[PDB]
Amino acid sequence: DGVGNASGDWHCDSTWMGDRVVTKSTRTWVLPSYNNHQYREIKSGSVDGSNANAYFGYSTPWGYFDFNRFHSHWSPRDWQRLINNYWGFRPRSLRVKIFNIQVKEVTVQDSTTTIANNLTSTVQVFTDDDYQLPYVVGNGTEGCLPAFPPQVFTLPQYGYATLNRDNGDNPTERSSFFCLEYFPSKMLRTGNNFEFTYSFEEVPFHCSFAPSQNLFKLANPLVDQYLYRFVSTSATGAIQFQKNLAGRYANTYKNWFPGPMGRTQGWNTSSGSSTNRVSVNNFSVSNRMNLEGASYQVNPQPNGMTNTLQGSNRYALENTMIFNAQNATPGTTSVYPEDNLLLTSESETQPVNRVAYNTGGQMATNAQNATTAPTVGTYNLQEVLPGSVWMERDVYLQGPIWAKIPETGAHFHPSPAMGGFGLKHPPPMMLIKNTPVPGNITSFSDVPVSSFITQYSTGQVTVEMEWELKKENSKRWNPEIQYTNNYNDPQFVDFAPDGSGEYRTTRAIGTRYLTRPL
Amino acid sequence: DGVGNASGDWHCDSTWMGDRVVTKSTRTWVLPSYNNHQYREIKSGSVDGSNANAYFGYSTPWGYFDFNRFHSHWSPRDWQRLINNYWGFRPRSLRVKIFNIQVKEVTVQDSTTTIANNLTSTVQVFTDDDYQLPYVVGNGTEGCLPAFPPQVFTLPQYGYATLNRDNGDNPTERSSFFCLEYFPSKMLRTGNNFEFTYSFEEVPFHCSFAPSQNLFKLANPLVDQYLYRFVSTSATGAIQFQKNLAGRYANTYKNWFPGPMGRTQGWNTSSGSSTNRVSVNNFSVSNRMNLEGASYQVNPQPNGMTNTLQGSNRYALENTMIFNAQNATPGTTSVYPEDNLLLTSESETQPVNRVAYNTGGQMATNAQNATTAPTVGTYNLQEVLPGSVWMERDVYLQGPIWAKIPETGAHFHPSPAMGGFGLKHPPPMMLIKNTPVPGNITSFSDVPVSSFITQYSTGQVTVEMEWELKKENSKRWNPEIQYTNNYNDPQFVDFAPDGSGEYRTTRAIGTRYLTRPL
Amino acid sequence: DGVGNASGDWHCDSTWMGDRVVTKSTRTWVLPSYNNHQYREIKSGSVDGSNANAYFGYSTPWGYFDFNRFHSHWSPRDWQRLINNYWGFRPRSLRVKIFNIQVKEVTVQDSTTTIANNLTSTVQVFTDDDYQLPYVVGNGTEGCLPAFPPQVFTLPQYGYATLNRDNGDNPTERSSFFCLEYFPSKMLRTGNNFEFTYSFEEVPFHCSFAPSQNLFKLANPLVDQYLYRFVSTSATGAIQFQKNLAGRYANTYKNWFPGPMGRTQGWNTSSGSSTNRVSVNNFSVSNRMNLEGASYQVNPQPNGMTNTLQGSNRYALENTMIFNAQNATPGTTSVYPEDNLLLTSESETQPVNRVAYNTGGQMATNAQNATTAPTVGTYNLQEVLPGSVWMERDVYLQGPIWAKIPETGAHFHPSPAMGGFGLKHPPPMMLIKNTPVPGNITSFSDVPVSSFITQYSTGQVTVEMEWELKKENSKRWNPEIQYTNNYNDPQFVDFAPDGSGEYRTTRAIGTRYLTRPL
Repeated sequence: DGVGNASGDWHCDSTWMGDRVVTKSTRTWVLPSYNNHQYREIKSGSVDGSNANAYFGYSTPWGYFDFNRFHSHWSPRDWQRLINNYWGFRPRSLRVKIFNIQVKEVTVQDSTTTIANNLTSTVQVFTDDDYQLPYVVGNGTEGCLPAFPPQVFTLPQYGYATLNRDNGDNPTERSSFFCLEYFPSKMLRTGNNFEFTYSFEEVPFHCSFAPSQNLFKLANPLVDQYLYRFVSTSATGAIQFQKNLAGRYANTYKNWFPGPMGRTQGWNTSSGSSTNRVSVNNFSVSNRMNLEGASYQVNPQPNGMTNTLQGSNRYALENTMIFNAQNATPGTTSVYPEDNLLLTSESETQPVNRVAYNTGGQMATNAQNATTAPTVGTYNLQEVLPGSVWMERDVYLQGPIWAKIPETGAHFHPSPAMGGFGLKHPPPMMLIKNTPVPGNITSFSDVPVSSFITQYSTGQVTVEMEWELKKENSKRWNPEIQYTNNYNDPQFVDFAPDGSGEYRTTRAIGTRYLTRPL
Repeated sequence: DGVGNASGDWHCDSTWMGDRVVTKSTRTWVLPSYNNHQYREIKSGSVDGSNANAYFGYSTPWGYFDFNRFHSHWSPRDWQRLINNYWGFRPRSLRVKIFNIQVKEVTVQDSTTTIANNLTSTVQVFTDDDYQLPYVVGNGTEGCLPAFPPQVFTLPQYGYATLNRDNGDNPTERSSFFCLEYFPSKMLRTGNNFEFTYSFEEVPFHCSFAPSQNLFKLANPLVDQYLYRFVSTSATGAIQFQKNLAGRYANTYKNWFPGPMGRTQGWNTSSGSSTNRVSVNNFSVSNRMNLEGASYQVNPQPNGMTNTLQGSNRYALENTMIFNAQNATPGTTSVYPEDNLLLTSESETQPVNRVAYNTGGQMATNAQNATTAPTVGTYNLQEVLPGSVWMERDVYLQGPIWAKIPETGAHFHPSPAMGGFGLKHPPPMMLIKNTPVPGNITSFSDVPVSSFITQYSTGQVTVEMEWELKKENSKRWNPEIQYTNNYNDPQFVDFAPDGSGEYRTTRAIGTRYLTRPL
Repeated sequence: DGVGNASGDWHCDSTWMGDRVVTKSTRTWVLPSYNNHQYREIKSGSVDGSNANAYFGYSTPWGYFDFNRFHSHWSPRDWQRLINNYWGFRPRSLRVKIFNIQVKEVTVQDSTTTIANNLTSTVQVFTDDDYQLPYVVGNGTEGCLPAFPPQVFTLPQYGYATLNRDNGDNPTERSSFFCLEYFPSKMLRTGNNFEFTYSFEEVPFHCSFAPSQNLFKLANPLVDQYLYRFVSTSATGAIQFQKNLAGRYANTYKNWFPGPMGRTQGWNTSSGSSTNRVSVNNFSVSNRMNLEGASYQVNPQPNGMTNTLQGSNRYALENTMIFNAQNATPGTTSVYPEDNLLLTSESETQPVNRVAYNTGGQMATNAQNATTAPTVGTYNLQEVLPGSVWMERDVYLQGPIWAKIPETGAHFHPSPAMGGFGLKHPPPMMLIKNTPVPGNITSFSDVPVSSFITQYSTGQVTVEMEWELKKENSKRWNPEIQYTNNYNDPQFVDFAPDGSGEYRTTRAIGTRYLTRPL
């Protein structure tokens, strides 16, 4: 529209209206000119002695907007209002708007770097509505809209891995190259803006409640069962039985079973670090799955287990989501102690989910005879069974919202391991790049020009999300557990900027506070 | 309405009308004043050396109506008419009515206990329509409407277990107390009655047929497959093949597989008791699952297996439903032989379901080389796989009808292990209690009165259920197996009262008699 | 209506609908025949050496329904939902219903006490709509509807004090006798019920929030004031000034002042009991007001002060509401330690209200000269001043809801000291009594009969209250403090019945959790 007219306003807000809540976030972004306007074939061989690290892909000159983290939409107080009062929620719609674009020309001379705006430069933007591009958004990576509204952020560079040959850095006949310029995109000069809208598919509500009953103790503790159980064999081999008494939950017949489990090693946090094995390199003794001839770690394991047992300091670390308390630099290889990190605990699900670091149980391992005694053996892993129930991983304020279900034609219970909503058609990738501007070209050449004017753009982005809420409807008499701002002798305010302006966050806030009977 | 006017009639009947059958049952109940009108915190530590027996809960002064057993609705003859003629059935609706209430005042003086009616006393009744209370009805417990119509029964006392801490008798911050008086209930004096109606959710038909074909022998025995199989390696290592011939079912390619299995120990009934290991305590060598740090027995195991192999006397007792031939007293710890009990056999499902006490099969356990021979190892347990089929547990005349699916947000194939229909919203809990009547209180006190007049109530209850039937539609030429009243030299009539008036039942009647090809 | 027909149902519930919440409570009561149907002149002289204890009054044969406590209407969980999510609330309407009346005849013979119902006996009920009777309901006395729904309670006996002469037990010419039979009342036999409705007058919302700013630090800490202050006098007597700098809150000019205060003694709870004066009898050294020649203690003092200073263990006990953790017997004179009681803390109001046990400040006490130095003196009490602000006492789950404003024709800020809503026309007194039934009178006499049949009645009472809520509307970013069910190593569930059936309550729950800037 115009150089001296704003193409949009600043909208950050939450509006609660019954069973709906609309969140609005606006952030300032900055887009670098990645790769110098070129596509590059990126590849890697075996790194750290693991050929599962090998890949073949492409880095593109495009950047992308990632809105896949709860804190990009929810302030800590609104999150508290959500988890203390509702049984569940789910995304309904999304509206994105990119505006107030500013393209800057950078010029370095002799020890001098000036910056001036280029009023005629454009920025290109498109959304991948048909999912024709490798969707890299739901894999727990950096670059999402920052939690704290005033924080300015750089858009991450779009890249992808395709097929590599024999766990090496070579491509195969099936490796695919995708050209992002081969999509129709809108071009924006300083007065133009871009708007996009999207609606989520019917997805089940995330469960924001913990069970107030144990799965194996659902029977009335005052009445016996009209069922009998084999208890022994007489001195002559006659089978003997007894009635299952009231309250003896170790013996009652069960109708339902706990979800699938796969044993993972348990480690003690600090209080119990003296009981941990010393100097052990976890990779060699970790849970791994094989695929195409290589072994990959599979944290945080499939859903169905609890990583800790409420009241203990032992964690099944590979079944745990681990966040940094602060934003880290790219490529850091420092070894962090637990004092800098935020460990998540899924102990609220222990009345239903089995403990990840213990054996799942025991089964018969032979045929009993008058000469051979009955034998049992414990099992470390057990997959899904008919009539089994479990609770999915909880969502966190600083964790992912959705994940795209891989299109293969066959899947089971499409719920991403890192938590969130599994979607067949998630919010489309929104790509953006600075349109190239050639330097001073005087003569002709059939070779593509390589000399460009260095630029970078900036602007604002606003994301509006409507969420549907599930009202709590309990008849519990006594008070419930609530997430509360409880600190003893605070030296600073959590979820607030400190003296240096840095946003501080000392806790990973889950969703499970309210209870429900089974 | 009035003291001298009946508030309802006696309806016991079955009406067959095409693909529908309506059952009506009326019984006389008696409600004691449980706990003396108080709520009590009930708890237990480790019992019988098992901390899975520990619990923390509440016993309430309420009683409840349980209609969750087939014989509370079906006479033995109607059950026979059902299982000999239909392929399946399922619940459609339910109507309950409580009437002809009589409250009796009990007064004991010096070695004298008189009983008079209290015309002004009430009884309180409510149904938990929103499932806000711990549903204790579908866990195979006593207290259901008796099988024989003239039998008067006592309503069981409502109680529940909530969360306990570290497998002990202490509560946790999440333990929930539910006050039943915090629900709106109808109050009834002698002339009043209470009626309730409910409709079942679309649930799949229970299958009342046995397969007349084996899962691995579905191929035409007269034609070969156009498929070849690896049979060996030559003296030089060349792989060799052969065509899969007609009728050689051990070698045909299969399209479908048997359901999941988990080996359980097998024991011989009497005929073969001399081949059983002697003096063995089953608990230590039983199939158990771990949950929250404790091990629980999980009878009757998940669906997918047959507990016996038709033609043998060996049973996988932990995969078996065991009923008493008669009603037992509360808390009995006698050790019963198999002569007093009714063992159920699921052998009709053996053409499809794997045998619970045998190994499930064998798989490769290494990589074959010119130096290492191919090795295989048997597996005792195997969970669900794509393209697998199995048959659910059969229902019995003396067994449960439904079970409530635990609300967790994630489950697989919600079919209760004890058989029946898995429901998200089952018939609501119907609670009832005698309204308290204070004794002679003369002075004031801020402390709740503890002195009450002792009462108990009685009345009639009628339950009407509509069932939907699936007609048999077979082209089998020869006669089918039918359940029949066949006894040799009967000393009494089964399913009839004996000389002392006691109702006798010598057999557990299943549902699988008709056959169907796969 | 009828002997065998219930005249009402049981309604206990809470229904939240936007800015309104309707609470319903039903309880069972028992009414003794107080005084044996007679009015008695009750009086007392000086008790415990205090003639403020003298009184002259009347005890009547009537009982009354008291609904003036929050826990008679709010379950602990609904209270938590209220205080964690709203900024305020206020009563809108009330509906009361008394039904299912049962009159019992008591007859004691030789060491035998039988109880039978008297179907023709009545109970009398009336409400004092015009406030013509001494309103004894809002003075923190026992007898209200019990907190726990299943608890049966005795109605307290209605009595009142009128004028006594010279602090003695004699009446004056102005002492008034009120005959309750001189009001029209409804008579109820077993089939009848009584209903009453009432609407509250526009009353201001109770404030359920704590200030997140201090009253004396409202100025921007980054900007100075354009005001100067007198700081000293030169060596020649010239007055000198300085500008009030940014953030120096000790010197900024203020626009508002803290509410009124009246120093009360401070005492240390247990942690600091070694610093308390030993063996001191509080009455002689307590805060007292004189009236009609006698001195009365005036706990909990007028509004405007905080009784504790967050972070300390010292309490201004006379400015504190003290509840028992359990119901106590009538007339107990035991000396309780703080381990049995629930002390309330108003520290949330300290940013605005002055500390009750410290001096209020200091003022000039002379006229400065070249010979006399300026002198200041501290003041222990200070009443209301123009431009002063304070916060009223908080309400508790176990405290009073309203108080009747004394009709005198002149009052200031009608807010009861014990907290709650001050009303000119509060819910009317609801009186009830057992109609007298003469014994066997054979001959005539002009003297009123004294021989009566001993009876007592019982029934149910339901109270429905509509409350209006004030939605929280904050822009605070970081999480707020919330009331939470947090206990470490619980041996029992708080706000739940224990093993003996007794309802336990270990905490007084206030209303101030959310914050607001000033």
